[PDB]
Amino acid sequence: VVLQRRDWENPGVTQLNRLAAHPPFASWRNSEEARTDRPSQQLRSLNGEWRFAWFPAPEAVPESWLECDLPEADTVVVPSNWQMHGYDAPIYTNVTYPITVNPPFVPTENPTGCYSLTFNVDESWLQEGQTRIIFDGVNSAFHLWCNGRWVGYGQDSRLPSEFDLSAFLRAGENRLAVMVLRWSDGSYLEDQDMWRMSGIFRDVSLLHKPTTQISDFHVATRFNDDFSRAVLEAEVQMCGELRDYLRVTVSLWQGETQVASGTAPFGGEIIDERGGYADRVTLRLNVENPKLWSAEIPNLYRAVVELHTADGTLIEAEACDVGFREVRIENGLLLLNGKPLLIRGVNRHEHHPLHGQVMDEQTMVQDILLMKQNNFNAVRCSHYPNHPLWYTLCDRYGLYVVDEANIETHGMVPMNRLTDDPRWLPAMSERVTRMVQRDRNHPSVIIWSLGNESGHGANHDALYRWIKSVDPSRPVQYEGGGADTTATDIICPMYARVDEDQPFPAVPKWSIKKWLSLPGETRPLILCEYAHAMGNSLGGFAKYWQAFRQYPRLQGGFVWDWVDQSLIKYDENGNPWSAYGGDFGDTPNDRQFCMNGLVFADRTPHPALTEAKHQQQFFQFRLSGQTIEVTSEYLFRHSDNELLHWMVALDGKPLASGEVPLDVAPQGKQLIELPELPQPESAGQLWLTVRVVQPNATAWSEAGHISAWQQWRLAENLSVTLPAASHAIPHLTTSEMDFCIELGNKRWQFNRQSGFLSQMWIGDKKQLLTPLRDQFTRAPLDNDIGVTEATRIDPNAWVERWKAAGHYQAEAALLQCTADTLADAVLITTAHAWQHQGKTLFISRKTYRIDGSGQMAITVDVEVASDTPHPARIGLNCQLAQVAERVNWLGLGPQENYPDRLTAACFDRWDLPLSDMYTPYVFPSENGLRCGTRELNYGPHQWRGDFQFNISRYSQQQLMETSHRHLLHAEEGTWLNIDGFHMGIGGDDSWSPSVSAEFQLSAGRYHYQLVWCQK
Amino acid sequence: VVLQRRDWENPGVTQLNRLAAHPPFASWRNSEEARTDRPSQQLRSLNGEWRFAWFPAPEAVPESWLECDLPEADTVVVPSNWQMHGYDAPIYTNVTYPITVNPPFVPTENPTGCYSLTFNVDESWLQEGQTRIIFDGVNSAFHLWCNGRWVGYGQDSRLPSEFDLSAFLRAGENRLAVMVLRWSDGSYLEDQDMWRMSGIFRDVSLLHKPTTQISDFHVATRFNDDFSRAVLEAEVQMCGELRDYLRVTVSLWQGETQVASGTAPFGGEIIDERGGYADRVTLRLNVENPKLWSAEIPNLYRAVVELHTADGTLIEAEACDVGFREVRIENGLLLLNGKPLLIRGVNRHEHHPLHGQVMDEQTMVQDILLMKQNNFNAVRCSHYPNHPLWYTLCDRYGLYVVDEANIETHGMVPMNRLTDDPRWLPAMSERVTRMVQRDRNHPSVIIWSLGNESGHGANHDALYRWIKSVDPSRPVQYEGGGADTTATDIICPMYARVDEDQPFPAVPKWSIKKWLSLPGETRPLILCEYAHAMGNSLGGFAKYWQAFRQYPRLQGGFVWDWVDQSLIKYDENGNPWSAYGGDFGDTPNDRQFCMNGLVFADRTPHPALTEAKHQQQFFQFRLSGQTIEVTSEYLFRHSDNELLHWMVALDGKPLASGEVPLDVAPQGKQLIELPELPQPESAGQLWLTVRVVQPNATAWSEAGHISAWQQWRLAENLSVTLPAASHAIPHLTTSEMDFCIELGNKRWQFNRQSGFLSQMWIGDKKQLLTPLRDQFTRAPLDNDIGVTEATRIDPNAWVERWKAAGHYQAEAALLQCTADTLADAVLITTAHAWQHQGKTLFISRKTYRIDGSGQMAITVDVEVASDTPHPARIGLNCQLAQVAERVNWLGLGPQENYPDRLTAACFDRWDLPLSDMYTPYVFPSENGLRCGTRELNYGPHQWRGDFQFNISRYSQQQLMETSHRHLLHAEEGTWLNIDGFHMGIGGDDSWSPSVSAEFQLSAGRYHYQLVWCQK
Ligand SMILES: [Mg+2]
Ligand SMILES: [Mg+2]
Ligand SMILES: [Mg+2]
Ligand SMILES: [Mg+2]
Ligand SMILES: [Mg+2]
Ligand SMILES: [Mg+2]
Ligand code: NA
Ligand code: NA
Ligand code: NA
Ligand code: NA
Ligand code: NA
Ligand code: NA
Ligand code: NA
Ligand code: NA
Repeated sequence: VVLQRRDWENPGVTQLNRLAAHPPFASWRNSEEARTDRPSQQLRSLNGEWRFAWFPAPEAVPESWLECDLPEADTVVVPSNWQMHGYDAPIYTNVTYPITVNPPFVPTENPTGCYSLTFNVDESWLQEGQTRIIFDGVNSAFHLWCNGRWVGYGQDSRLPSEFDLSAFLRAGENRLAVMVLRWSDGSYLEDQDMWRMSGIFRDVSLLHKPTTQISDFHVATRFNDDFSRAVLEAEVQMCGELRDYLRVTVSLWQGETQVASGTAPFGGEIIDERGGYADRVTLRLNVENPKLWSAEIPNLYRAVVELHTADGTLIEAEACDVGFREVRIENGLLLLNGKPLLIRGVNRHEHHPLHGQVMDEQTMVQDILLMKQNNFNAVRCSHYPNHPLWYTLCDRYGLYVVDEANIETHGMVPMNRLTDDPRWLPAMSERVTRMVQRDRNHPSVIIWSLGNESGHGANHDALYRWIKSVDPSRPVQYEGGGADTTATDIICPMYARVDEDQPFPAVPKWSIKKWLSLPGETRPLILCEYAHAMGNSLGGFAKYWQAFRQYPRLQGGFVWDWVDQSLIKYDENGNPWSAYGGDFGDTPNDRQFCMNGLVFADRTPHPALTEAKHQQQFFQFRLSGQTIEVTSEYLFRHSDNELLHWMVALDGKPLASGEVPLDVAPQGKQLIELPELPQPESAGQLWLTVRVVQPNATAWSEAGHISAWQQWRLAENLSVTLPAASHAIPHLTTSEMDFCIELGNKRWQFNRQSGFLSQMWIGDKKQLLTPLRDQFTRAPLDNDIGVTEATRIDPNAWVERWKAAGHYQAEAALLQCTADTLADAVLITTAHAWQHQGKTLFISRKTYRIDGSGQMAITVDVEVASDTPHPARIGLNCQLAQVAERVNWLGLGPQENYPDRLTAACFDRWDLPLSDMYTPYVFPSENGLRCGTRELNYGPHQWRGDFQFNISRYSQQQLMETSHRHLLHAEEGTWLNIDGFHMGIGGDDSWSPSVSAEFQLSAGRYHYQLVWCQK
Repeated sequence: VVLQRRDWENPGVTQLNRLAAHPPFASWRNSEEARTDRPSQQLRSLNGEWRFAWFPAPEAVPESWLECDLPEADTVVVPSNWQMHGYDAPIYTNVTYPITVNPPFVPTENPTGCYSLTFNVDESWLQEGQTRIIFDGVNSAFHLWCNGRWVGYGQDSRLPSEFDLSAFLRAGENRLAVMVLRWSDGSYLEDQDMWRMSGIFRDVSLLHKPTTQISDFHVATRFNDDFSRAVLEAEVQMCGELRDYLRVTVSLWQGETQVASGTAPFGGEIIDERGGYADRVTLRLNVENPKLWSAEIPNLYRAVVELHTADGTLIEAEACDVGFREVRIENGLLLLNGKPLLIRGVNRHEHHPLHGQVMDEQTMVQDILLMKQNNFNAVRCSHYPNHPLWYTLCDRYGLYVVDEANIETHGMVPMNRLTDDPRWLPAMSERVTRMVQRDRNHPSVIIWSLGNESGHGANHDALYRWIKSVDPSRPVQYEGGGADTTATDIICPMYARVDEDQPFPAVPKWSIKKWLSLPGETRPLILCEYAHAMGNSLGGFAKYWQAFRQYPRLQGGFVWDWVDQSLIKYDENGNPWSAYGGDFGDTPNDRQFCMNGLVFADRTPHPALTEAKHQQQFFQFRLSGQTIEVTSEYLFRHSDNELLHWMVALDGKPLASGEVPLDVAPQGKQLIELPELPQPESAGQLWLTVRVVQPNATAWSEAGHISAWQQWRLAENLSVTLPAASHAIPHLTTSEMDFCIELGNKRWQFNRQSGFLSQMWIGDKKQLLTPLRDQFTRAPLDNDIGVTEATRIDPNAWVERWKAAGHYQAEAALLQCTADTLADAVLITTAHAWQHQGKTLFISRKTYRIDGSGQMAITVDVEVASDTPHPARIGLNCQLAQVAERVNWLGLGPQENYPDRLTAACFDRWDLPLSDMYTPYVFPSENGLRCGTRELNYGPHQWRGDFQFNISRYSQQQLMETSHRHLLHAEEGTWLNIDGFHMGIGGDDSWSPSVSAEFQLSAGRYHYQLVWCQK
């Protein structure tokens, strides 16, 4: 029957004998345990070692397994993904389905995981009531047997499947057998851009309920106009025998204090001509001056639902955290408790580099802490309902949640092929309705989502309306089919740009500013995905936030995404390394596209996280003369844990500082008058830095946490006083092959055939391993590469334009190399043409001026052919002989910053170990640049000017040629790139060019100057 | 597998291996055949004799039956309901489910019909392409086998279930085996108020399609503002291998004239980021000055869809009738082709008294013709999709159709228990979606309905939105949950009254006039059910029509209902009689509530049909002096088949008549000035009668068809001239027991103990069989009875009020009986009191004046206690000794008419056989009354006055005591009821008092007078 019916190839069968969905239950038999959320004896964990055997297909599974353990089976931790134990490979594919697209059919070779457990059940559980098993997550479909008897079947990898075991269990020893199929008709609705894994990957539990039981309960909170009064409504449903003595009590608690209570017999109001629900009751509780829930202040109450007899005997209790909040859209604005939200959101997948898609409390809390510490207030469950603990943590720590149905059919052609088909409506409906039934009592959930990337079909409209009917308290959003369809309350595009239209046929991505004002359009716009953080990315992040702050109806977005989906693999010595698509023999695959995180898989931040934190700041600053105006972007809280530190420094040297407590009302302003500062004697630029510091620890941060910063240039005194003329004069020695400049112990050698500074000597010590040469290219970033392949070139990608133009292949041709003696200096003049196939790409004209002080002044003037693709950089590079421990610079830092991602960086004197000047992106690229640098110190060297630089033990060539960071090897000496100019990194998306025009090197002619000396 | 899975007790399983729903297909392989709608060689009927065996449960079916005919099986006609063949009892229950309410479970005793067929298949059908079987209707669930091999399973009794037999069939002889279950989880959605039957009750057919095929096609018609231009859009879908040489042509035909044609290869427009549908194409055809479809003028075009190769080789053709019409709601009005409809509708069940629920073309045509002849323009498919031919006939004859999903869960408590439950969303969705997929191309379908009497649940909202999304061309309506929910475009209440509110909790039925203007309400209102035509009913029909005409947003309604659901049974003599609920041993049952029709089951009209025809007239009339103003209520057609006949008569005697051609524009007026009419010499009332006559036959009516009529009183000349005094003088003979009056061969006898005229003689011949006595009661009508039972009294019902007050048991007490001699007459004076348990209900005071002419003038003055329930009638009753062939009267006729149902009746001289003065309602009651009667003649008797009367061979007692018409026996002589006053019959509904105040006998004191003589 089981093998014959092939229920995993039938979208009309999504379950057999599965119990109804409901909010989290524990069946407390003690009301106080329910109130305080203590463990329940009635809810037992089956998270232990199970027996496991892997089979190539369900047809290969022996019947004996239903009754007896297989001798060949292993013992494995559950929950787990069986790919993480090496039974087969995880597959990373983005859009293209991992299986042949032939719905509802799956491959005959269908990896089958056979799980079994021998466990004890006490007779007390079987003498009365109902024992159910709960599988919180099984990927992707499964049949269940208990003591050799078939119980049921379930689909949807991301919601709990529950089965009544009461008639299957015996007192003492029992055996569960779970046959998990990797592929099913459900897989067609599970095409999310993530590792394709399988197994029992969320908690398994047994729950005992009385025969007369709470089967469901819904909590709603409605408010008056100023939120000074609330009514809590709790609808409670029961199963079992109705009796006149049965009662439901709902009590509301603020910590230790009961603030309200209501008791009633069963029997709801008259619904229609046939009467009402005899098995339901609604309790209504008045609450005066409720403490309101928000991400700013996650005030929670506890609702306890008691099923009991009239004479006071408890039957069972259930409970939930209640957050008093109202979500509504009014006049085109998403409002929370009457105030317009600004969503500082991020998309978060459930990913662990060791455990795959198994989530633990520690990792969840780590993520939430890091999110809040980085000024995020919102998370999107991309793209499925999460582990149930996630919502409880968001309730308590305070994050806004978009809860999203496990529906993605991205690889279909067209994308709505299944979602417009009524035969797939039953399957889709269950993914939506069962999510709502599970999660509707969580205050952190403020918006429902119908899924992701599934086009727009009639099934979406139907389910949109279903949600609106059953839960009017939350807007519904859905991006598919152009982001502004009839199935969405919120214009929720993915990767729509700030100012630039992308007018794709049928599904255009308008500029977000333009989108709001399209004829007839009135809805708020919140990007469901934006700022694709793949590798060295988040270029132009500030452009979004400027727009969000300027336009009331631009209410923010969710960054894509939180965490790199890299997996751990081990070399021959047991050393771990980060792996991406293809590293497991998985093919076809989408390589490094699984890594789009603000943090690495181990939760180490990428540099881009600081840019996010800064732009998402909750305090805004203006400077007018002596006054600092601080504006609060908080909606609800006063600044009762905030003090402003200010500091004035002259080229990094502190001259004055102080602190002022912040006392700013939500949306309010505070004016801070700086004391009159002394004018410094020496020349240079004065810089003001302010930082907002939280003196007191919170649930989510340590004492001294910095939440905001800003800088301004103050007075500048230009250096006019001439350097005292040195007595020494350098001498020029000329040969046919070289110009040699000597200043006592110092030598500079210019090769006359190449025209470059080929060597520098400090006595007998060589300073260079490679000549100082112009560089116009960078080891391409993920954004430069996009979706290009060796198999299939994308001619539009920056890297392919640079390659085709011969930028990487261009050879320098010497046009001019001359040497002149001045009164106190030697002047070397050079000109080079970079050419490819007879076409001149760049001309570099340089002067090197070496004077008696031993300083080499380099002037560089570059022409770039207007018809060549704009170059990645305009700079110099060399391999220095020296390897020094520290890098010291006066410029923007401390972290990596690029021209379109430098707002978070502060101008100061920074000092880091060399290793910190390299960013270990899993896929190597140009990295570690610091911009706006006026002075750089490394070993014996000092460079001064106004430049961008990176410094590391890796050449651009090696970074370009190496696909994985763990394969990089430190080269001899140190590679230095000093750029007059560097192209933006972009990141609006990572599959088309996204570097904004103002950050492309299009000026045609470029000038920079450097001074190189020994310090 | 089949027995173990129990798919019929699982709402998650509505089918197995069933093909997608689609519009009617025939797979023509010739384009001209498709165009002319001739039979297709590729569509074969399996409507022949099948083998049938009945079993008590599916478990009792022998395995051998899959392979071999059961010798004990019978050869039966298919389509059929097996109850109609006597294999088990049909069940009539209204609301209460015929099975224990325990979803999704059905009784273990589940009647099972085993159908089988040995049939031949042509070799050519199997050599190429696809052979499918189509079951148009199987009640209620079935498994299918072919040549012993299991094919599939299907639910939903009212839509076709189709299965691919290509892999199952052999050339030559094949055997189908169909196991049909009476009860399934589907039964929970099929609780319509009708006989509960089962079997293969609609067509079975085989369809051959090519491998490369048209799998679906949708036709839409859009118009400019004045409907002078149209675009026909045809979306065509294919299945099979796509080839670049494939083409679709859509040609549109107006009769023999091709109007437009378009050809394209496959490949739709880009839909989303993944492209478009490669397997679809949309053709757009321009149509100048299209002939528009309406019920008034059902103009049709033919659309032919050809799948072919580029070189011109036809693969296959499909086709449909196209009606160019637009249905929209604008400014609160339902518009067809820009004009506001007035729905003259009726609910029609599919019912045949011999064949049960099997429909045939002849009966359908008979129904449509009778509907249109009686001024109906609309039909509601209560409460399920109809036999596919129904829509074709409505397309061609011109009726507006409400197509309704097969969803009714009336007996649930509360009514929305299933429809609000997401577990039942899949089963409900299929009932809606598969209906739309089948019927969306029919122009006659103007409104979609979500089902009937299933409360209002979130599933309704989802499916409402689904329809609105897939088909914006038709409004969606649904009555459940109060008739004005978010799941309806039209306020569509059932049995809402005209002026009287019925403020039921949660689901009030407001006055329809009041409902329209409720705060915020803007929608049109069309009653989905009104004017419950159960038995002697349709009292107050005129009140609805007056309101419909006065209020723009009251756009009519659908009468409940077309045809009595009586069934034919046979008594000992083999004689057929009409049976209702309970007559098959079915229990519980709802007795005569299955009979609510305007026509008897054999399509003979009830008297109420004429009231409907008259009120639904399309011409309105006013009289002013000599001028008749005729107003047309047609929206589209001119009166191009109409003339007006007028007639003026003095008390039934013709004086003048004439004919005038009608030339009225739609919504226009025509003024007709009557010629100078000669003044009548003799006394009496002149009456003007006009009739609209259709001189020419149509598709739906005969030459001479009368479509409308109206009457007015003109001049009246009151009789002032004294009758010449007769020389004869009556003599009074007085005894202790009697007063006797003699006048020649005539005698009148008044019993002095009873106080009534006990006998009259013409010579020696007795005239009376019972004395002439007052009567205050009637044999109760269905409307008087309502839902009352002997086991459960409804004290509110009229009959129970009359019974409780002792009206039926009240005995006449003589207060006074005196005789006096006048100058030329004898005067008998009587007074009676009717009393029950010491309470005086009625007092009757009479004078009988017998003069020399042999005339007896009776004056009656009645007092009715203000605190007794108002009596059903105030009149006289006697059993006449004579039985005469004819009844002749001057008054309202010719048909039965009552005070609240007499607008259709005309004043004239009528002459009918006695049998026509009895209405054979299947449930006997007071019947055959004629109102406004000034003269009545029967045998030697004449009664003059202003009275209502009925006359028949049945006493009120027998009518009241006899449950079925076939059990009535003509009594000796003739029963005459002559009423001064008679209570209305009501009928707004038939479960609560529905007689309007103005038709209740509440005046307290009543006067009437009669003259009894011998003409
Ligand atoms: Mg399935
Ligand atoms: Mg995707
Ligand atoms: Mg800044
Ligand atoms: Mg079923
Ligand atoms: Mg009903
Ligand atoms: Mg009239
Ligand atoms: Na904004
Ligand atoms: Na990705
Ligand atoms: Na503060
Ligand atoms: Na690389
Ligand atoms: Na009207
Ligand atoms: Na009925
Ligand atoms: Na005419
Ligand atoms: Na009767």
